[PDB]
Amino acid sequence: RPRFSFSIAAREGKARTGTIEMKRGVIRTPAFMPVGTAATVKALKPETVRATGADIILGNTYHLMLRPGAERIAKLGGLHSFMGWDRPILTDSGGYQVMSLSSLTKQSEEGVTFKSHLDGSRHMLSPERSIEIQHLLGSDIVMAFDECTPYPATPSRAASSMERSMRWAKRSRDAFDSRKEQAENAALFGIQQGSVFENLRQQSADALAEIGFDGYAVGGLAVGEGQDEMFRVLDFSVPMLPDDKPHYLMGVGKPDDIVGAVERGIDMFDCVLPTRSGRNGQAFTWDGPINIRNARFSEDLKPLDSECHCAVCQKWSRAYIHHLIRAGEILGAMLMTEHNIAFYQQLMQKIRDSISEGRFSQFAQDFRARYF
Amino acid sequence: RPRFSFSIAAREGKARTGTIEMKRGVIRTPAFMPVGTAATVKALKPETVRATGADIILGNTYHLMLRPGAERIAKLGGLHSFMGWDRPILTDSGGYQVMSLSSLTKQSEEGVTFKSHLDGSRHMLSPERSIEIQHLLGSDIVMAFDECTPYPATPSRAASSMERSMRWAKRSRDAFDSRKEQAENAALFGIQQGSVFENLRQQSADALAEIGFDGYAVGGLAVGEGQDEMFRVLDFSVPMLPDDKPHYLMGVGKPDDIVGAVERGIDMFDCVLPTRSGRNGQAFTWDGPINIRNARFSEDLKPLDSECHCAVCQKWSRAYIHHLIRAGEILGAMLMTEHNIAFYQQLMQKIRDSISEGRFSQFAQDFRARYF
Ligand SMILES: Nc1ccc2c(=O)[nH][nH]c(=O)c2c1
Ligand SMILES: Nc1ccc2c(=O)[nH][nH]c(=O)c2c1
Ligand SMILES: [Zn+2]
Ligand SMILES: [Zn+2]
Repeated sequence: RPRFSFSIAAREGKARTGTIEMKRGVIRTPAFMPVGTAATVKALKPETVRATGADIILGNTYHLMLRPGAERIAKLGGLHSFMGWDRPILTDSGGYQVMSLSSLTKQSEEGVTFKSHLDGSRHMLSPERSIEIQHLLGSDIVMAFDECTPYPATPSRAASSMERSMRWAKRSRDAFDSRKEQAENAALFGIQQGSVFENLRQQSADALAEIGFDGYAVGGLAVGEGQDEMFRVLDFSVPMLPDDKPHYLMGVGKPDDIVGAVERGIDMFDCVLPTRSGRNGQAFTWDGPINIRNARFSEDLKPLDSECHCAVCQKWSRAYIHHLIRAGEILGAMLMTEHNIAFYQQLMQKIRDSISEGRFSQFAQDFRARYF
Repeated sequence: RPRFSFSIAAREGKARTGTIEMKRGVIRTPAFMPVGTAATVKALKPETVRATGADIILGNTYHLMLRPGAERIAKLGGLHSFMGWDRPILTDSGGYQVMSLSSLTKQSEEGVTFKSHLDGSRHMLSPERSIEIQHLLGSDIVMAFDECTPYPATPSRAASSMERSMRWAKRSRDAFDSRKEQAENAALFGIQQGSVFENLRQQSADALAEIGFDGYAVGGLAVGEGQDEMFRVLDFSVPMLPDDKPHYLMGVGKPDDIVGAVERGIDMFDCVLPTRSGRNGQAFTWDGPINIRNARFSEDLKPLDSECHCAVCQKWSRAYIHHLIRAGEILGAMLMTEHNIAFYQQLMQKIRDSISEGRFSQFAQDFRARYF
């Protein structure tokens, strides 16, 4: 296969369905990427992740650079070899989780200095260091290092962050290109910023296209603005990005958010919702989510979802999973996560098929009627 | 298959190898039974438990009678259906864990009254109630309700406990026999008591054989007496039990304890050591156990054990599992437990084959030389 090749097979409105071909595999779009936090997709062996339908997973860079170390993972053979996932891996830049999880962060034009929320150590994450870490991890899809703008953001602050992000995108591009092995085997995605402001989003899209990337992510969303606002921004933001390249909406994963985002031109998604199960007990169904811990499920012999074809819904009842979760058992987390990620992959499949068959709009309508 | 049929295929000294045929399946002996605590073998799907080589698992009654309830499990279709394990299940009586884990236990000739260490509720576990609960769970091998004697024990206290246990064994037998469905589909094992005293052990064995059971467990051991003492007691205790019925050593599982116990006539074992992994990081190897959390394993690419054929040792390195455990990841627990239970099943296989081939004594010798 080629280093990178995105081809759109079908369209309906702003929605697209196709494939991204990479050396390690084919990614069917619209795609949902399960999240591997500390070199692991929570409570699932990689074979189980693949069994659910996933073509690619997202690897958190922040956690990896701290815990085992990027250099260590490289010495061990890379992330794929390390965790046992031989298919594509998109890695974030680590900056977003640095601002959210690290201590005493100091920002500058060079990058971000911070203290680990673990051992209290120090790091200087810059566009160059971020690209290098993703290379050491052996990432297939590398994210440019940017600065996510907090919500709400004033026009001047959103402008300053976006402009810095564009300068960092140029540095990320150059860093990526100077490393021959990485430039020839991996892909680089740029990230659009600009908060909820159209003119800033336009300036960002233009700067990104001018630099040129293999894919374009819509950043700065799913940070507290709400669905109506998120959709409004995507309405004018997605059309600004190059049409022939993948559109990635970072950190967006509620089933309805995904459907609405695909209707607006998004090709890629990632979220912790599926994997962050095992505790609160939320299980997705076509009739909306349910909390398995609720007493009404104690003697419910039916599967998590009546039509889901995952191994969990074939073998275990709501009553059993209810028991496991309330007992704090590891298997409860394993079962809930497998079903949840399976449900998401089934949702992406239904989206891909409906687009290919010119009935996506009808699918979105029917999906919402039932889900809500 | 029959309700119960134990046949010895080969012998070497006191050691025996054979099979126990039951309606739900065949159990190869000597056998190791993984422990399912709250209707689950810690961090493993039942198919994974079977994949390791297990023919039967042990189900804790104490936890089940409290958490989901025996009556509830019966309404849901039984434990097998509930947890997804369709093979034999040996259930303990619940008494041992009542004394170890419950609050304000009050003992009497009728049974034991206690408070749940969960909701602070109350129960009156008696021989009759214990047998009934195991029936409601749909147990294949039912353990008679007894009174484990604390170590150390004075002759008079050991005598009083053993005598009460024998009276309770008679009540367990009668209770089992009066329930037609249970008497026709399940088996009943009696438990020998008597602490470290030979005369008491002899009195216990005689009372048990007089009542008549499908199997005989050696109780009152692995309670703080040490290996030398345990072996000394087994030396004279096992020969007292009927030779043509299985000999079950309860709560014994260290690899060397198992080998020594088989040399003394034991056919069945169970222990939490394999399943209780995922935290401290102990992994069994043919070169003795290792603690994967140790820094020396951070960059060790070799599998947990060089010859173990489990899926974990085929796919992941010590370095990866080291990382997972230290990161507190669920997958670390899943991987460690699968390997550990797989290692135990491989040990039982080596024991079964060496006995069948008349070279068990040599195997025990070679096993210890390397393990220690
Ligand atoms: N919701 C998210 C999630 C992740 C990211 C990111 O990694 N970079 N930049 C972003 O804007 C962003 C937004
Ligand atoms: N080590 C163990 C473990 C369990 C038991 C038991 O369940 N009954 N009786 C016993 O003596 C006993 C000893
Ligand atoms: Zn399912
Ligand atoms: Zn192994």
